[PDB]
Amino acid sequence: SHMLRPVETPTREIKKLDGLWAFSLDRENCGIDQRWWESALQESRAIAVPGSFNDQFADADIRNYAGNVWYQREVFIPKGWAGQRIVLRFDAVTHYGKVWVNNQEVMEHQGGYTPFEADVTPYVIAGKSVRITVCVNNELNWQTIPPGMVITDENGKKKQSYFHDFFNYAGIHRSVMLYTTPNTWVDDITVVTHVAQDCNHASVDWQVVANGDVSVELRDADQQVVATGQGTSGTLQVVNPHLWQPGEGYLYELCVTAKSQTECDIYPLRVGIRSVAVKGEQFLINHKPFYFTGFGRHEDADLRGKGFDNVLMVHDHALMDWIGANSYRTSHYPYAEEMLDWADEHGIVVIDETAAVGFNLSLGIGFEAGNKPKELYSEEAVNGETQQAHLQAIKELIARDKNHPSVVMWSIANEPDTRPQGAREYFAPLAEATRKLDPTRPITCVNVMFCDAHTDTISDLFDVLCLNRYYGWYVQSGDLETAEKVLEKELLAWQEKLHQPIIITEYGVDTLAGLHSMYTDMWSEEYQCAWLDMYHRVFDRVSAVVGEQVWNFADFATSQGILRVGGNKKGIFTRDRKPKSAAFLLQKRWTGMNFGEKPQQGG
Amino acid sequence: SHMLRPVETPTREIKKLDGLWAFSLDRENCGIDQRWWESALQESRAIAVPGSFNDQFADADIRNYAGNVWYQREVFIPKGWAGQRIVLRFDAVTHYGKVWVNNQEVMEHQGGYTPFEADVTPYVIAGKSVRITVCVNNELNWQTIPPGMVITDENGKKKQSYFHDFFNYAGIHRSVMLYTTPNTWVDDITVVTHVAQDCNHASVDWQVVANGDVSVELRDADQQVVATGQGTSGTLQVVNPHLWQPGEGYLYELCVTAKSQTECDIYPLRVGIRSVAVKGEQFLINHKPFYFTGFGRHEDADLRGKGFDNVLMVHDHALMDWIGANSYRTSHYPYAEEMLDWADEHGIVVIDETAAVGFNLSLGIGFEAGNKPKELYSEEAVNGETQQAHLQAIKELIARDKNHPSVVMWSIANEPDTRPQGAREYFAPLAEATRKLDPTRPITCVNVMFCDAHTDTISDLFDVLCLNRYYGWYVQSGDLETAEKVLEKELLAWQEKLHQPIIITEYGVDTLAGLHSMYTDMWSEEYQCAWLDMYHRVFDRVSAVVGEQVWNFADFATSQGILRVGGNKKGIFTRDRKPKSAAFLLQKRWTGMNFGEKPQQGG
Ligand SMILES: COc1cccc(NC(=S)N(CCO)Cc2cc3cc(C)c(C)cc3[nH]c2=O)c1
Ligand SMILES: COc1cccc(NC(=S)N(CCO)Cc2cc3cc(C)c(C)cc3[nH]c2=O)c1
Repeated sequence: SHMLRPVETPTREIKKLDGLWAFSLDRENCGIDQRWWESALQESRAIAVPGSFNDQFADADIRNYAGNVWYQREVFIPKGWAGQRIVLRFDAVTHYGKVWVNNQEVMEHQGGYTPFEADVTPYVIAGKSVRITVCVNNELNWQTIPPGMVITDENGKKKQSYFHDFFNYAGIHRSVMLYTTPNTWVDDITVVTHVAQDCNHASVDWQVVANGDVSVELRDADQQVVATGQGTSGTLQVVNPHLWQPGEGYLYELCVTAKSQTECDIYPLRVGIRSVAVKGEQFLINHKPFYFTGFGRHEDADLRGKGFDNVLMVHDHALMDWIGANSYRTSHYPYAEEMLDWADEHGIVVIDETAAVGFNLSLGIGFEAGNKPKELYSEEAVNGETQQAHLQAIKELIARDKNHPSVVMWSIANEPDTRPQGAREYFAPLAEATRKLDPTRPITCVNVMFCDAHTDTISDLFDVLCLNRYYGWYVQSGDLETAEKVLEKELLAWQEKLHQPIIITEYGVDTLAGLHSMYTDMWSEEYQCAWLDMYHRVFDRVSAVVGEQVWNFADFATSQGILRVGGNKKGIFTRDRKPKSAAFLLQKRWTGMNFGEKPQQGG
Repeated sequence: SHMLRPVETPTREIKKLDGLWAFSLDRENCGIDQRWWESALQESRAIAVPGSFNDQFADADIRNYAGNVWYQREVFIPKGWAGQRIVLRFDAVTHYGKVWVNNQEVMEHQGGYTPFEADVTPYVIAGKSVRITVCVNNELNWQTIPPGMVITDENGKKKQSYFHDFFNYAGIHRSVMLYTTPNTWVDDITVVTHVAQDCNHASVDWQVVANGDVSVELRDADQQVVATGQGTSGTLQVVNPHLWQPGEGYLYELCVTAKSQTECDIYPLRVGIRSVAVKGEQFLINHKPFYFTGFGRHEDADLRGKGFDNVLMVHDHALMDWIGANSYRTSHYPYAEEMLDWADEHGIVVIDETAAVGFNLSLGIGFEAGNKPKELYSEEAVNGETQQAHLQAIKELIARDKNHPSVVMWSIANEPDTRPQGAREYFAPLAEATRKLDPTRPITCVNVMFCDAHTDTISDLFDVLCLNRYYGWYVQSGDLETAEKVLEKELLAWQEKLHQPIIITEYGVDTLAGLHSMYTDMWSEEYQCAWLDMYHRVFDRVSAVVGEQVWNFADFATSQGILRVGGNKKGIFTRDRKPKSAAFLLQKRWTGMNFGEKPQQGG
């Protein structure tokens, strides 16, 4: 369906993020049968929203729980909301939600990183209290967007396994809200900026609408009406403009009016005049040779999970700004939109990514019981549904982020195994369909190191080359000397194979803060520094390398294992954001360069 | 004025603690000259509210700033608020804050820890958008609670100095909000709960109204009307009751209605039926001797400073519940009211404390010779004005917290130097005023160890003896054998001197997580364990000891010096809430006792 980011004019919100809700586990899965949502959850306790449920209670049994949990809370609908449109919206519900307003089932959602909403006017009465009950599921299976497998034990209980690193946080991770609309209402919008050698340029509106006529007006930074359009379906305004750029990120505001003889609906959609596409081995934003810096990130932090948080947000960006990141990627799931609004506002370049992670079964590291399906693409394991579920996941992200100028690229998935058979048959359609959803931006699929330049059957189908590489770490462990060869050899081997522009979307080594070594070896701070030094030395000797993003901005939490010391320790910063000695090395390189500019194959 | 906590009944909030606001320093002190409230702030970066401002940007220069800062933000008055009393309320602005609505100054408050609100209807238009500038100031002086001394070097660069441990974090630490009432509205309520060997009793009630007749009903847990009342400023209700009790804190709800001829107002006040009194050396709750366990805590966490936060609150409360703590003291300043609602609901016992720490010029770190007034109680230093600003701090605190059944006593100050004559001159009238302000709870003043049983001049004026003791650590360093003899001799001296109940409100040692030692000496986890254990042996020998609150729940940021290794490490938990091994020691001692009940002098 249609997603529009709420803002506040002929519409206003009660955020329900007001944190404390009633909470409970349903270890018997008797909750739907016993119709829990008709009265107050019993045996509950306070929980905060937004945040993951897992770590709020310091309890392993809750942390590793799998199945359904219940959220409940009450809330007076504002008196002024008349006969108006009342709309309940969740920015995310991690993995799956079902919603009961008093007794009315109003909503259902699968996907954990994108919004869903419903018109609730008929079971609500403005000026009165209404119960809100949410049922939340955190289970993953094969047609799910990260896939996974729930093993039920003989003894009654579930237990989740899956194929990615990062830990399976679940819950209401983002803002909920009740919001208000006129019965005339904008409900969809799309916008495209074309650029021309940097002198002048044009933007297209298209806009689905609740019944009404659209006056479309584009405003200055200073609110001077410099673009006007008529029509409820389409326009193009060719004004000679001020562009969205990386150092600075200028933005226009396109108000959107939908009219009836009774009503009016007014919408400001921030807009960045920017063009994105690839030319040969170059990446082009406003027809310029960019160079990417920054990291893969996660939504992870002590206590809250992947739960959204303003302070955290403000601090991390301060940190990225300081250290010279111009860009980052939404590692392995759609992030809360606020990050993107900030990126636009601040001109930060974003490779936007779907939750399609862990399609891979070789990854890995198993001393344990094998199964585990034999064929990756099978009706058993990655199947028809799964391509369809996956398709739907790509719609939504694009539905949400097409209008965010900061997004210069889409990412279809991260590290799928492309050595098994259906791997090109699975990936070709979605690659086509992606561009049929948005042809304004290039599209990639992020590449695991064992589908290497001679074995990977999928890369031509995409526009840019996104590599995750560990050459001294998982292989050649500890050996910078031979690691540098393999890496360059393999970067050159990609350059000729595909003659595409190359970005390393993951390069990094586990490092324990405070571990220091005169022998400069694995897990030491010094080693991280030497290893990043080297990867760097090597992108300076390759023309096709136009992007660099460090494995992890900060240490995050993982599934429990032998290869993870209390989590992934590959952060430049610790989880509480204290900088490892490598923050200061990246500091120099990233602020020493010219903005958006590769070195002189040296410096 | 009158302070009631906003809730949603006829009443309605729009949170606006939506926390993205604009922000900047004022280094040359131009802000009030150039009427900054009049135009949108310039050179202004995004900051999260609520939060301390110091830590969100990873910048030492902002962190250590002294002077004025500005928060600015536009908002929408709900169209629905038509005939409405519209109030702008700030839960806290740390130290002083001045507020403009669009070139209309509406407020000013001095105090960093309690709310201030203004009726703003005539400066706002329902359904339009407003600009709100706050000027916040973080400086301390001899008349501020707490006190301090700004030092300006030869260059005019201000530098704050103060006499307490914890870091002077400042900013808007708690929510801001626009909220609604009718022009007939309850603006103050007061409840006193009485009880007699526990079978049934009454609640006196006093109710101040904005223009109306008042009526009153006591609704049950399951919402049934257990009693009724009429009259305005006076009533009393009798009941066969489930008392509010340390374990569980059962709550009735008192329902206040102010009626005009035209307009109507409704206010729910949670009521816990319980009595609190000292009887000799015992502290009685519902007529039963109670024994406190638990912490002095702070408002502190990474990134957000003293900024309030829901996930953090739910997590620390799971921790204290797990560990067996039945109480705490709002060390050092009034805490977020949310903290007290939680206490109310879960039956946590609280010692509520003003921000009056630092009265002492004798807790210096060493050897920066200068230079501080030589007479503590003098016109230069702690003078008639200070005593006024102190009395004010007491009033504001009690006005806020008087109906919180979780509050069982008021602490007026922490570790004042009571040796200098005039200490008694300064505190006697404060002791007196406080009792008059609330006659329903015991009163205390927390005692610093070098004011000892033979030198202290103030403790006879208060009801309960609360001692901060550090034998083995600041004095007799490392020597448990002799620390233990001195602790016991001193506690016995106090018992015989005053025959009051003794709560040790601070005892703890700095412990670096992960420093382990076979010698069981000073900064190791093993010492923290052995030291608390020695303290425990002595408490169980002394019959007037009626409570124990370990000094720190968690490590916290302090100002820099040679005694604080990046903060106070007397934490039981680290700042990121990881348990030190003393956590399991306390857990065993506190969950092993009978709930609320002093041990039998034995294991
Ligand atoms: C199931 O969730 C988990 C749990 C714990 C660890 C991981 N590891 C992950 S995601 N990575 C991918 C790094 O981008 C490390 C990894 C690299 C790797 C490289 C090669 C060349 C081979 C042959 C096998 C490999 N196996 C691996 O595990 C995943
Ligand atoms: C960062 O804020 C700062 C800065 C500088 C110093 C401190 N120190 C603090 S708060 N204390 C805590 C006292 O509860 C240690 C202390 C103990 C003490 C004991 C005796 C028996 C005597 C005679 C003198 C003493 N003086 C002290 O200072 C804190």
